Amino acid sequence: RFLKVKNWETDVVLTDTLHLKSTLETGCTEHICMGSIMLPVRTKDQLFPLAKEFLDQYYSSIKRFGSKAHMDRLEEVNKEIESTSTYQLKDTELIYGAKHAWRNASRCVGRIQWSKLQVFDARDCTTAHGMFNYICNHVKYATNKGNLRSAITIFPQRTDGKHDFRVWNSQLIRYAGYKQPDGSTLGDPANVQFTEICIQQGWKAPRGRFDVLPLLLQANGNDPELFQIPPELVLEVPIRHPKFDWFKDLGLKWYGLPAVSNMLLEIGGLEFSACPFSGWYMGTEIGVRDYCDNSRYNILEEVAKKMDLDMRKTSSLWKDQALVEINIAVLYSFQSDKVTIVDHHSATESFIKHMENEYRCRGGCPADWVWIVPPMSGSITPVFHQEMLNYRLTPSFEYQPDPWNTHVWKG
Amino acid sequence: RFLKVKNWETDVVLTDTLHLKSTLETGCTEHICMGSIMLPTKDQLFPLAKEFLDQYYSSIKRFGSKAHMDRLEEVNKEIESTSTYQLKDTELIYGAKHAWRNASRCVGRIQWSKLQVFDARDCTTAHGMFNYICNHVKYATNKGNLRSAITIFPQRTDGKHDFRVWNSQLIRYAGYKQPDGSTLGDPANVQFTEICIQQGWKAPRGRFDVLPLLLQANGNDPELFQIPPELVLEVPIRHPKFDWFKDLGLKWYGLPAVSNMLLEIGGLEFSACPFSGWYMGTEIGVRDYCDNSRYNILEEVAKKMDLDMRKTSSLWKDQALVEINIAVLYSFQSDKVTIVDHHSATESFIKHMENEYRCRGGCPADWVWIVPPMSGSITPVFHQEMLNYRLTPSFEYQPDPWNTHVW
Ligand code: HEM
Ligand code: HEM
Ligand SMILES: c1cncc(CCCNCCc2ccnc(-n3ccnc3)n2)c1
Ligand SMILES: c1cncc(CCCNCCc2ccnc(-n3ccnc3)n2)c1
Ligand SMILES: C[C@H](O)[C@H](O)[C@H]1CNc2nc(N)[nH]c(=O)c2N1
Ligand SMILES: C[C@H](O)[C@H](O)[C@H]1CNc2nc(N)[nH]c(=O)c2N1
Ligand SMILES: [Zn+2]
Repeated sequence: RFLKVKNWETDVVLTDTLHLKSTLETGCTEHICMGSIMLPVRTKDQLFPLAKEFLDQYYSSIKRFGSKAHMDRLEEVNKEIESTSTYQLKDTELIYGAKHAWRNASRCVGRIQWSKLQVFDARDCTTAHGMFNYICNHVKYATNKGNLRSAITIFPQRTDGKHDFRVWNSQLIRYAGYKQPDGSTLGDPANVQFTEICIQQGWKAPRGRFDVLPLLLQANGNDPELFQIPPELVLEVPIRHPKFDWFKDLGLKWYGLPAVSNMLLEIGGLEFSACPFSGWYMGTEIGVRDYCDNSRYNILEEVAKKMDLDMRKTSSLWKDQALVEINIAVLYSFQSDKVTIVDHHSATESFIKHMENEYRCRGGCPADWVWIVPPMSGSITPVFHQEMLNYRLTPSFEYQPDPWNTHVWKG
Repeated sequence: RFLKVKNWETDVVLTDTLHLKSTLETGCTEHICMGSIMLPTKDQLFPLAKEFLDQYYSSIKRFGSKAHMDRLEEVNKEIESTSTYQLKDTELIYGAKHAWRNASRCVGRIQWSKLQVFDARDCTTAHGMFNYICNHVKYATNKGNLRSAITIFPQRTDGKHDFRVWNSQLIRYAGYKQPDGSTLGDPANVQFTEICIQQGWKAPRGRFDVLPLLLQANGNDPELFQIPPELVLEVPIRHPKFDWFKDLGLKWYGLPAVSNMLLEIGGLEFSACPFSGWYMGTEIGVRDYCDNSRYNILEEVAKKMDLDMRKTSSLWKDQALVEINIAVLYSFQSDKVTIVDHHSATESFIKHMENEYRCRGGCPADWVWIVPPMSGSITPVFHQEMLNYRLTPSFEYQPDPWNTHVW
């Protein structure tokens, strides 16, 4: 079966054969589409086919499919599975695996960079302090004084599901959120529940608007422990505007390193529940969602007042007007401080090219339109006009429950 | 099987049961989602009629009544006899209002029950069609106080006698390809503008020429008619800040009227069913004006605002886009022509969703189309999970007439 997708701005039509290799399910059926839905222990029984499928891919990519090296490896893994009920990836397979999980992440607009990924192997890690050290080295490496480099650190895989390694933070670097008695919120409202856990676990919160959260790290299924990332490793950027000099007085800043720490990496049926990764920001992640979402810092009003916009009628488009200036401020500040950042035009144009390339060389590129299209100025970026097919390939990054809902506390 | 939708801005959860009535197919599978793809006999007929009549009678609280049973019989008899059947006016109105109600891509459905339905099933000729459309235009425009309407021409018989309006909208500007290589007017209409000429139109080769109507009746060859100018309400576009804006020469029309869709009610097919509402500002300002394959005016407006167009990172496209849309809304409001902004419209849709979940058990919605083409995440619908599925009665796409017409 072949499937065609069309760009309605250019008439470019592409054909997808890659989707045939999709094993996992979408959430959709023939009768219902769940394309806008946010969220729609393993036996030796099912593991070897998963291993084999992965190893077949890997050996295909290195042009050694069917080789003695390939056959010996399948044999080796098989034996290790029945002998030990799991198996260990080689370094080469781990690296390939991580790169491909990124490559397959249909919700990531940054995938043109997929092949340049620094993979840190932390599978020898045994304790939380061990985890802290690895994470520090990641932040410092990835930050690179503002010249950001993509990186992932991979802690040991799941065994019985009772010995999981987990980073409890959703991102390595994030600001604290504090619910006040008057019901208002100080800092980032998205982080209120997690900030509370930290305080309870002993964190002394400065109780400000931009407090870098501590790391809460769980190793080997034990209770998580707290660590403060050395401030000198946390690159931040004060936000100012190129024309509005009152903008700096809003007291806004953000961190330079966007690093996701709550996902699960699946490779060959192995489950890596602690696999923090980082790239660099598309400006709208900060300027639109982080600053302007009603349920985040929500600075649209304050910025609008200061701009002297007509805020009496929505049809003045005061919100839209302020939104643009804020996103200009973000891009300006980051570029001025020589911290890597990409605007949503540059990023989406690059993704289209990436995508077209992926159709030629690979037969497809799974992509989630709902997430690929930027949260402002959608139709004046080329991805809006691009039909996309969403499906799930492995290796992949998956969601997993927040560990505070699942953890069995030792005490 | 009982699905939940979450709003991630408000944490509100609604439960969807209505999807368990969906009959038609989505294009998606369990292996692959096609949510962003634009276009994914007597024995056939009676169950279709039955499903419809059942819901119609259920809606009027006479489910399983004698009237219900009788009608069911009567229609069954007619189909068995004539191979087709005819709707009672009451059914027709219901069907059309419900086609709208079920239109998953339409943000304006809170209005769904206030739809003027014009029964034009007695129409026989293209002139007759022209008369009905002018009447529709005048009624719906209403000197700028727009009112929703649909006019419904006779249903398909044997597909040889289809009524079709060839235009995609009752009111659109012409598009001409130049020796220059560039395009004058509306590029989306370049081809249609051609078939107008090839069939007889005397194009004034302007930038904003209201296209003629190309009406096909009873499967016959289609004919041209010029809508009376005084019935086409237009709005000159000015900005409440930039005096230079007027000098761009921009205007748009007030009446947004889709004419190329197929209305399906109880198995019957209405291939000519033009309908109209009123514009959401972004349809004109973002899409019509700023799409590359449309009027593509961003570069010009940017130059006029004197922005640094050297780097994409200055967000000059974004800055211009907002101003343009401010202008669009300003102009319509100034001339008292109904228009709604993306904020109010989406706010209203969220409300309509809450009502539809509460009074009907769901509301099919296509997030890809409901979220506006600008400022997406600062409208509430961005943060709203939506389930998409096809209920009937429905509006469906259908092939462009020139690719099907037996000349
Ligand atoms: C290098 C620059 C990168 C850019 C500009 C970029 C861009 C983005 C953006 C804008 C999102 C949407 C985030 C959201 O709205 O929640 C995203 C999501 C995602 N990215 Fe990237 N990305 C980059 C690097 C990476 C890397 C290095 C990885 C993994 C190795 C990755 C994997 C993912 C995944 C798995 C998601 C989905 C996360 C979720 O579902 O919550 N990206 N990316
Ligand atoms: C009265 C106020 C109305 C508003 C504000 C409104 C809004 C919209 C918008 C913004 C779209 C997207 C169109 C596009 O991007 O191409 C749309 C599409 C649509 N609307 Fe409405 N609409 C209104 C009235 C109506 C009426 C009266 C009907 C039918 C009786 C209707 C049925 C539809 C359908 C079927 C579509 C999808 C058209 C397509 O797929 O090309 N709408 N509407
Ligand atoms: C559900 C509901 N409401 C909100 C959410 C947030 C999803 C988080 N997506 C990841 C966002 C993020 C942050 C930092 N970096 C990156 N990142 C890094 C590389 N690629 C993406 N992504 C989920
Ligand atoms: C599929 C594939 N390639 C291109 C298209 C264009 C879709 C046009 N949709 C209708 C746009 C429109 C115009 C005027 N009025 C209205 N309208 C009126 C009431 N509701 C919507 N919609 C569809
Ligand atoms: C309900 C809807 O799917 C949800 O708000 C999505 C929409 N698109 C998104 N797109 C990105 N990039 N990130 C997001 O968090 C979301 N949220
Ligand atoms: C490929 C994609 O489906 C296409 O660009 C869609 C996106 N969303 C849309 N949304 C609306 N309201 N109207 C459109 O024409 C489109 N086009
Ligand atoms: Zn789908």
